[PDB]
Amino acid sequence: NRPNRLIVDEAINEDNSVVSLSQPKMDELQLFRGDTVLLKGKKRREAVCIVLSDDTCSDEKIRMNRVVRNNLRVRLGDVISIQPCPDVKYGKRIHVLPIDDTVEGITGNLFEVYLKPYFLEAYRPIRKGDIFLVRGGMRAVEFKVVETDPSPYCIVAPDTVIHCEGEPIKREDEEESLNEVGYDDIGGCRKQLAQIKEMVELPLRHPALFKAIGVKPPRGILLYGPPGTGKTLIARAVANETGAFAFLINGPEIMSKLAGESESNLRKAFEEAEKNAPAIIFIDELDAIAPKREKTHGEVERRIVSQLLTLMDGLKQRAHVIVMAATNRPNSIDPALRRFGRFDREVDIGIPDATGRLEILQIHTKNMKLADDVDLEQVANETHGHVGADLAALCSEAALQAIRKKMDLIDLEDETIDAEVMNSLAVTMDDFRWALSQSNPSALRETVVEVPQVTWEDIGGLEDVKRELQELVQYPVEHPDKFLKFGMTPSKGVLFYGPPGCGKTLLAKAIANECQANFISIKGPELLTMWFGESEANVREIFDKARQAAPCVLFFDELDSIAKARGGNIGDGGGAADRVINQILTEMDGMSTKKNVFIIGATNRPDIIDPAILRPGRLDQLIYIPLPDEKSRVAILKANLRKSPVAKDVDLEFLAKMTNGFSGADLTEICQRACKLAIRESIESEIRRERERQTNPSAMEVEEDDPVPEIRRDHFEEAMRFARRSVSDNDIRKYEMFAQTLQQSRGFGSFRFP
Amino acid sequence: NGPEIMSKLAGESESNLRKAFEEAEKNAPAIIFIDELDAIAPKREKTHGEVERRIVSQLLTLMDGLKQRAHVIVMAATNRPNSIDPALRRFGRFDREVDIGIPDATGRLEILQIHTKNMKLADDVDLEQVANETHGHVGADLAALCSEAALQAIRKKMDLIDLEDETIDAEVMNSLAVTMDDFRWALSQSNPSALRETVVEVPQVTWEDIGGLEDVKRELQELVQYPVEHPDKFLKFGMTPSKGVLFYGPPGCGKTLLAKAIANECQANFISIKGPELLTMWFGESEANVREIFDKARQAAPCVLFFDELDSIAKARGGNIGDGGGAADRVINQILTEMDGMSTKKNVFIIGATNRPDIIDPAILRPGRLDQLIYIPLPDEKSRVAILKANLRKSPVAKDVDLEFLAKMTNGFSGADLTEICQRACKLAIRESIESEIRRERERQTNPSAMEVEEDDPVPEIRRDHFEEAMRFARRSVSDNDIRKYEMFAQTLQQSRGFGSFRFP
Amino acid sequence: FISIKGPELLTMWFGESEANVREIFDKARQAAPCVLFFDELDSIAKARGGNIGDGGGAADRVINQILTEMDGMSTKKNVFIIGATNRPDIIDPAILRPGRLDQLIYIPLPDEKSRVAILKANLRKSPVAKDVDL
Amino acid sequence: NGPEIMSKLAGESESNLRKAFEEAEKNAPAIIFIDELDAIAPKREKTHGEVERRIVSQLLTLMDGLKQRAHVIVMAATNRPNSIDPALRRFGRFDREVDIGIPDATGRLEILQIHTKNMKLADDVDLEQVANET
Repeated sequence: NRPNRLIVDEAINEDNSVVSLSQPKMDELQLFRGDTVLLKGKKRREAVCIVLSDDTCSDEKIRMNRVVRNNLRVRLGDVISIQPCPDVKYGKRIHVLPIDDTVEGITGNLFEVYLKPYFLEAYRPIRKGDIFLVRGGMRAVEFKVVETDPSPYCIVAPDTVIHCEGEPIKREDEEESLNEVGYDDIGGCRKQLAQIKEMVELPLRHPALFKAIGVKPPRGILLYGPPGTGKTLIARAVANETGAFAFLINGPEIMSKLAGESESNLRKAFEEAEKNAPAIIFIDELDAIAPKREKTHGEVERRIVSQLLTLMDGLKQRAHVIVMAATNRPNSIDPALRRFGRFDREVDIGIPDATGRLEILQIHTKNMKLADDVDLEQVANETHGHVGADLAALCSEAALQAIRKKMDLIDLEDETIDAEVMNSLAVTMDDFRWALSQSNPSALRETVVEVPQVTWEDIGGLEDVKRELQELVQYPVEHPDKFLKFGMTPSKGVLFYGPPGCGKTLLAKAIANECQANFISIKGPELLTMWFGESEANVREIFDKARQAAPCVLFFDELDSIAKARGGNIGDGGGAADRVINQILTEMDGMSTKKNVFIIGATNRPDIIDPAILRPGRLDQLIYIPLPDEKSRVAILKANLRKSPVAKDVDLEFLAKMTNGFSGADLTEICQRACKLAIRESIESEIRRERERQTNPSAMEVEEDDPVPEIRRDHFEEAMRFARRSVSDNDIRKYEMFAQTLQQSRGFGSFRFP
Repeated sequence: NGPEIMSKLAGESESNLRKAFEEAEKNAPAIIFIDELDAIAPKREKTHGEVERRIVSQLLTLMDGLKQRAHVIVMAATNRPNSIDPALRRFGRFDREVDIGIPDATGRLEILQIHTKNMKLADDVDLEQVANETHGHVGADLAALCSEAALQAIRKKMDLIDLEDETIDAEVMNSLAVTMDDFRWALSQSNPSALRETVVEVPQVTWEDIGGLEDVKRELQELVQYPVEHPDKFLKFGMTPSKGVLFYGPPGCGKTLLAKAIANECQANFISIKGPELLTMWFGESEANVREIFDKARQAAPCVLFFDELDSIAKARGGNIGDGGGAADRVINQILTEMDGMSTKKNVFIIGATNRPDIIDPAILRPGRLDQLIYIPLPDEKSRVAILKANLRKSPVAKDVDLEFLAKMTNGFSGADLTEICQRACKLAIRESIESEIRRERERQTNPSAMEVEEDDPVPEIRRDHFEEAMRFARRSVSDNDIRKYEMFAQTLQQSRGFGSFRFP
Repeated sequence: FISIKGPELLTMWFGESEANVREIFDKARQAAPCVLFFDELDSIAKARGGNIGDGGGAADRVINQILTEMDGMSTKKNVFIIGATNRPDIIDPAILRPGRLDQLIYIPLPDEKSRVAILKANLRKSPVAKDVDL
Repeated sequence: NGPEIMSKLAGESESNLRKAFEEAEKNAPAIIFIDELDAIAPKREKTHGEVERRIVSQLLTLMDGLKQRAHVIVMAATNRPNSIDPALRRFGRFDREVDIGIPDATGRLEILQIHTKNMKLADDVDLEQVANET
């Protein structure tokens, strides 16, 4: 709300040299003409030059040369703050050096070329780091600042010598700085960027308060996640968005030198980060410098580990230094670094979801000349198991395909037509469809943690189940004051039981959606793989994973599978207990309802389940999920068929009226068979037409009466011919009697108080 | 500092040690502290190399040579004692030990008071509710939690003024405070460090949380209280004091409560070992952890060491039919070995608890071992009244409701059942309160009433019709064939004591 | 086409080496489109009795890894899996579920034309007479 | 050549690597070929010593630093991918793979034609029967 906080707008003149004003401001201000001016924007990036040729357009705005969109700033919506400061001294000469272009063709002097006539009445009032493309020719060619006789921004006088020693420099060498990567090159990690910014911006940006407050800052931050998820760029981004100076370290480089070079290098990094402050250090591949003490064979290894422990313990100086570092798992580094005063904060970066993949694709494809029929959102949904680097690869392959696909033969004839032909090249959806099949992703076995889309209307009945689940999961995330004011303790899990294919995973996903909560799934083969392998210590990792990501629904499907692998209930003589469910017990007894983790289990044989887990302070509730009734079948059929081209004559009300005792899985089967038939007929018609035409000596024929555009009723009728049930009525009777037993256990008449 | 000693060349390290011991001899009487001694001297095995074993030997030498009447004491810090070379744990070397351990709620309250004395709190902060809501936290975790609460309070509102660089920041900080909602947000955003550590403390459970079982109380008192307070009697009559007992009976009748209560009356520590811990030693062939449990109890005596679900390994392998193997197993055999190797001078009392007394190895019910058996039955009237009150003494209840009659119509109910009743009634009350709140504030949003302040708070209590709707779902978990089984496992052993009257001449 | 035979599965069973399934599936990934054929899929179920056998139910460490691997690949990469058995009654029913094999085709004993064509295919490398009529 | 890099003293080896990468930067656009890379860099476990892990780290460094728009490609040869340190199989390092595999009968016929073109064969040699018998 400061007086001179005004918006930035377009430019009217070509070069960066003349600045504008807004005269309604200078009454309270002291804006005069001269040499320099203090102008304030983002990241302390500035371009100080002459000012005051304005009043062409309306007030409460600051007009700024075109190049100042990435000079001094990033985009529009910023604000320019205004304070002159004239009367600067005179040094002999300053800032003369181009970078990319005029290296082409003739060399000359690179100041005597075309930049000759600019200084007239404007004898070089400018600042460092200034970049504006200018020429006496096309008026668009780079120019950079290198030399500093005095470093502050100075003034020029004639009869001087300059320094253009160095042949210009290009794009890659200064690319990270030129990119000035900010929080726009980073996709798929919005939450965790929020967390990091919250951690750091106060200690790094407002440090004098952080002094006057007394609270202690972070010492060590550890970033987790698989390879290819943008962790270095994060560090650069935070450093540049905070003004802070960054020092970057690389593990295998520290370990590629002699035992004395390595430790010197560490010490010097920590030193340089103490001198320049407030700083940031980044360590990549820390599992290289410091793995599990066991694996360490040698004496230089353990010794540089000890050096790093020492150097971490000695950062207590009120010196505004933060050390960030990157690994894959936390069980991959020596555990002595994970200690109060050392790396005590952690962030999991994880695999993206479809919105994140869409962000990454938008970020990459902004210099590609796409084509009109590309729905990158269909792609982002067709990229399961991909991390960001995998999508960079996929874009690359699509584009290079589009190139070699047609213009190979012209590409061969060496000439300059290549240039215009590239200026006429595009990328199609068939390119992405070919690349996407030619890909081998990297995180198909990683654990997926996300919010699901499944909603209550993909289900149609089971209304009291819905209400129950809501009382159990929704009310304590939203209304905990009630649970205090009545002093009640909230349940932490439940067990679903009933027959197969009646929709137990859908309900868990739906109640996770309503609370916008993460969902994790553990399946039967995972439990049997821990049994067969005597590896039941992986349960603890599952529960820790859910801890980080709370609030979460942690779902255990096929919980009765180890009991079936060893007979059923007769089986051995061993009773019900086993090593994997015993660890699940141990872990549920060791977590609090303060952290909001809800556990659902699911079974189809409730009679062979260890009864210890159905005890108080454990699952302790039982809900029956039956075979669907009419409305449920109608809604299930619609949910199945809401992506195929269907007719209108067909009525699913009657299909539901004649499908009683059918599991949803069956109805799904019906739909798949009907579409199977439609496909077969369409393909046959296409074959046999185009042939019958090839035979015909009709030199001309364009009449495509597209045979099959839909799915008609006789498809469905032929399908129902193969209709099948998978759930008998002796089974229904078994579940009904496992419900009524436990409903008679609740045998009490009416109880009226006196 | 260990890692500093190990971050130098093989000759710098030993010089450094020698010079410390020297400087502490010159200035006297002194004290040396060694932090992270597992770094300089771990288990001889792990040591791979020749500078390692060599600085270990240097430290052994330097300890043996402190005999000078020179007033030097060496203190040092580890996590476990099995983490250092055992040759340092020797007469003349490190021969005294202290366990510092995890705090309890009074300690956490002390730590919170100590930290928060320069924070500008706010009036509605009961740090004692916090200290009770911080299970598994050590002191550094509470420093962290305070920090997070305060920095939250800061960024919560004054971020936008914090941004406009000027000196108003200073006065605004001079006007900043911390609320209980800050601690409530931080406390949920915490991941504590000692949730798997063994808890050793005195419990609050007292005899009135229980209502009946008076002869059980008297018995337990004769067994635990009298020798802690009246050992002169036990000498003057030359009698030997029992060292343990076994509780048996049905589930949910209160066997852990009595053990906690008799630990309270003697103001003695309590330790609990549960069924999944024993099954984890079985499955894992790791039964050498029993010795650590018993040592733990040794340090902390006088103590009640409680073994729950002692019959669990016998059930995992069938019941009594099961295999052809008899009753013995590797984990209970180590418990035997350890009970036979401790004295009644150190005051450690062992209680076990089971619900299937028929499948328990009979070796452990022999003299010089548990050797007593007490029955814990289903509760009678007064017991149910007291159990209901103990359950409901934290919720806002009505006065019209009478729990006398609830107890009069609940016969054959385990305390666990009655607990279920109470939880369901509060469940219903909560549901109605939330619905009313929703639907009012909506019906008002619809109404074009630009002004309305009348909050007739709908549900402030727990009334009888809640309880009645709950009792509709009342359920028992203990049949009468089971009651008959326990009754016949009591009368058998009461007939074994079959003797008429025996009058001396 | 790739073929995996019965002694290979029994060699992973006897040897507790069932982590070689993943290499098979990766091999098929590189070479797609491919038919990956599993012959004698019921062999571990016969080595341990038939259906009476032990008290253990139908599950085993090698077919469980085959399940894990089929649930982790996409139809975008065009890998089709065929199995073959002669005792369909002792096969773990988890693998005949949706998103898995889930179709069953009967292959019977050959009829007339089938035998004629089979005889000719057998004899199309030997010097035969003309008088003989197949 | 791997075994040659490992047949020298710890300082000759790393100099040699650096000089190869240098010479391939000077002359460009170039190609480097590394044969028997399982010799320079096997599974981190098998590595016993300190010159071993150190030349592995040197090669990782030298791969990460090829970003110069310098038109250098590094090709290398192994038997299996589980035979090299997995840190080389990473974005920016060796990220593309090709399986060369065993030939089929058309390929064997090609190889035989390629070899036998300076042999003075005889009229009754059907190398295609051979290619099917190999």
